[PDB]
Amino acid sequence: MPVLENRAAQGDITAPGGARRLTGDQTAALRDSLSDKPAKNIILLIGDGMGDSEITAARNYAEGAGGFFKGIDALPLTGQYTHYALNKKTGKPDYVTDSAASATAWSTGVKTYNGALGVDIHEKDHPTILEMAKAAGLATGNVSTAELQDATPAALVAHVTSSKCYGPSATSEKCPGNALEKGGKGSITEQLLNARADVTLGGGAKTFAETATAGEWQGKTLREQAQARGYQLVSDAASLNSVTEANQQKPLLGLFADGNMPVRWLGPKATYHGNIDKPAVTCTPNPQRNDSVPTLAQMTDKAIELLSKNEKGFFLQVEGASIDKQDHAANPCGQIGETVDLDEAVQRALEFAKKEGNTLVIVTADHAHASQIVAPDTKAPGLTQALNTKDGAVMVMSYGNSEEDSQEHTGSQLRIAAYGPHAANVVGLTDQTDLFYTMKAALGL
Amino acid sequence: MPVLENRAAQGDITAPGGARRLTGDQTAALRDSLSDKPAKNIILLIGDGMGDSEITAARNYAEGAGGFFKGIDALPLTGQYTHYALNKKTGKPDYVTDSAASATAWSTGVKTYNGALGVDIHEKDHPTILEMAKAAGLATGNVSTAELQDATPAALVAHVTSSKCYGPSATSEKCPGNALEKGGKGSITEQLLNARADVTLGGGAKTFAETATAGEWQGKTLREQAQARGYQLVSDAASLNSVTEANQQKPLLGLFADGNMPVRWLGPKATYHGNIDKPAVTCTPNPQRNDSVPTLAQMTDKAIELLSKNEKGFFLQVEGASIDKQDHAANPCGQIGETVDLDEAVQRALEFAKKEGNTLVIVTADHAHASQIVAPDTKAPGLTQALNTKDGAVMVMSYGNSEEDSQEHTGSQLRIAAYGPHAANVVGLTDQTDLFYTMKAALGL
Ligand SMILES: [Mg+2]
Ligand SMILES: [Mg+2]
Ligand SMILES: [Zn+2]
Ligand SMILES: [Zn+2]
Ligand SMILES: [Zn+2]
Ligand SMILES: [Zn+2]
Repeated sequence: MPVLENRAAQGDITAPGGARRLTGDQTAALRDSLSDKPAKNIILLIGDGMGDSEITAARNYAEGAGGFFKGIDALPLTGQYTHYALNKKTGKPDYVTDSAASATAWSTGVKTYNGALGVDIHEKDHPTILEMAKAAGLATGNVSTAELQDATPAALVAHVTSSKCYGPSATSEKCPGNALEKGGKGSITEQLLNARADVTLGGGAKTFAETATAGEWQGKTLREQAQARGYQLVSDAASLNSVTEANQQKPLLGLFADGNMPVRWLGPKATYHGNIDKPAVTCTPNPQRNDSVPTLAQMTDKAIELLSKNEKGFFLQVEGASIDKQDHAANPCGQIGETVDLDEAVQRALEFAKKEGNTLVIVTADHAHASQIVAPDTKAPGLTQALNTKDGAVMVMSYGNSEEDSQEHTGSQLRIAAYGPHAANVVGLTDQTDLFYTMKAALGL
Repeated sequence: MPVLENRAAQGDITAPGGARRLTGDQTAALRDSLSDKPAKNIILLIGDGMGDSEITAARNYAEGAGGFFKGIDALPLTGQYTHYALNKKTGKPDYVTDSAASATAWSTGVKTYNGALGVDIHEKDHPTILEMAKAAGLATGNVSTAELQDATPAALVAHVTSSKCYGPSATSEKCPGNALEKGGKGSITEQLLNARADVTLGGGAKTFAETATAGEWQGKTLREQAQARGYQLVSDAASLNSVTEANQQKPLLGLFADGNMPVRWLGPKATYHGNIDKPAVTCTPNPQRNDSVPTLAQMTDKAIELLSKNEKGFFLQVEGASIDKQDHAANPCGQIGETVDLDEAVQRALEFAKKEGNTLVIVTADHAHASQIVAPDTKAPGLTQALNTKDGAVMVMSYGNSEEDSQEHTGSQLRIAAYGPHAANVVGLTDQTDLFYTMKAALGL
């Protein structure tokens, strides 16, 4: 089963045929990309807020307009999917999802209301793909550059009526029906610990310093609970690297930041008339990010390594979470940098999948976002920035959909791409909830 | 070769699985969708400015979030393609194309600068796919809801250094190298009459009132010239319908409006804080549109009827031009109405292609645009509007990339979809110029 090896511009983009990404007919290559044998493993990679615009902008800057993402762009089977949520009262569509309702959709196969994690509009719990994988004897992995309590990772492990229910205090206040001391299953962090994926890697160390109000581990911080329950805790690159096994006897929990993990690139925030009155920007490495903090690729590496020891197979989710957060912050360098960071993780995933040959790799986003690519001389009403790209030309980005401090999600359908067994099920128009049923059928759960 | 029959939500979108668009595994159907036999015919349908956003907004409004465009969404093979232009001075990428540069890319296989038609950055002419088709004995059709001099239909039949060169007068002023009296090939309209497609249908009667400055038909209107050269002129739906043949002896020229053809739906323009200050809008049919004006689907139908008589095959391009024009105008109803208009035309194309069996249908856009779907309570700096959708819920659209009176194109990659022989060549990441080569190779040109 082939990967797309090189769909860069093949020539002189100014000459006839020089911008072509194809060197010949694709019918045979695509025939060869279609198998309905069982997936042994799945790797799902989510660029949070990574719409087609975010992919294009990132490619334009980092690789040139005619360049090629050896990870993101390399998956042969592509479609567009819909990620609309539901209004909680009416059950009618709500055309722009948040991260919680969208992650709930691919992870349980039920649509839900903005802010819901692993529950439906009736607040009824539904099983997640990770829970099902594990129940079937599969190894399970949950990796993110966000706090692990954030919606995308949390959706695989927690069932709560509001995604703000990070730890015991939040939960008692905002999700009283989920609060442990009220007879509920507990906060997001408490539920994550109960779920006991083999491998869990991200930020969100700070919520683990809260103490439980009830239950078996009442009166201990959640970290202590984790330790008392046999988890291996690591906090940096070197300690992650040292881990040699992860399973149900010795699950791995990696906590790499108090909150979200730091982004890799620095650049200024976009500003009003920024493309006109401020110089073109070149992104630079983020000086506030220590090399000791593992990258998404490094996290993804170790996770594959440890999960792949399972004879029966694994489920792994990997989230480039700060594409979204930097898009909210109108920061093109931040956003682009996190798209590049995700492309690196996709590369590791496909290289693994290629050699093993029974692994379904999926790359998409939870919803679209604000950023747009506009003409260099645009006079726009929102925040803009000129950037010096790999091509040696200026690209302007625009953030035009919020007068408040945060730019907003958008509701456009967006790219979903796949490689490997059952990848066909991503092609054409689908819904985010199909992804659940695709993964479930692929793994035979 | 199957068409996607029904990818609407399959059940109760509030219940598990109810929002699925798929009813089972797609590997078989997709395999059955892959053929490398020759395309006898090609029907290329362009929604001008119809990015994924535009598709989604139109689906949400007209069919509901979980609805299904029986034309647009029914093509089984899907990918995302890049449409960047070139800076004429540098030859480097210009990340946001106009309609002229993009149409030149698929019609010719060469990238070019914004505003160029059938010429490269050096202002050298390159042959178009329609010209090549004609050369090989195939029937040729060129259909648009725009002025026939507008960029998209013009790119098939005209080679000019500026897309503004509608007729003799503009050409002498702005493309003196192309001016007939200066020894050039002529204005866009003169070159369209030389190209002599079998079927040409659109708007743009105005420029035909001009008289030529030189050549055999000096002093005659370009309308008189068309008639002196054996063209059959039609002007409304009944006259179009009564045409029984179109060929090189009697080429068909349909001029249904003085400028662009009138749009199908009316609604108010989006305004600053429009979603907040103005009630939700319901689009209505444009009561100023005479029913004697053929719709795009009616023009498509007649074109297919006439072109399909050629035993060797045909090439037909069909453009839903006013998606772009209404997006520029921040008019959600006009925009969505034109996307619905296009979907009707696509259904005609697919219906023909399914029975005929050797016809490749391609549906895409020239570039992306401004419109975004945003949360109903968004407070945005640009122009917004709340719409009452078919779901019985409010959608808000936003136009946030220009302070001037035209909303701007955007550079995001966007959906391309195909059905029929060689439709594989649209899947994955491609470039707009690959489409040229795909069409060329499919017809053995
Ligand atoms: Mg997230
Ligand atoms: Mg056009
Ligand atoms: Zn998100
Ligand atoms: Zn967000
Ligand atoms: Zn256009
Ligand atoms: Zn335009």
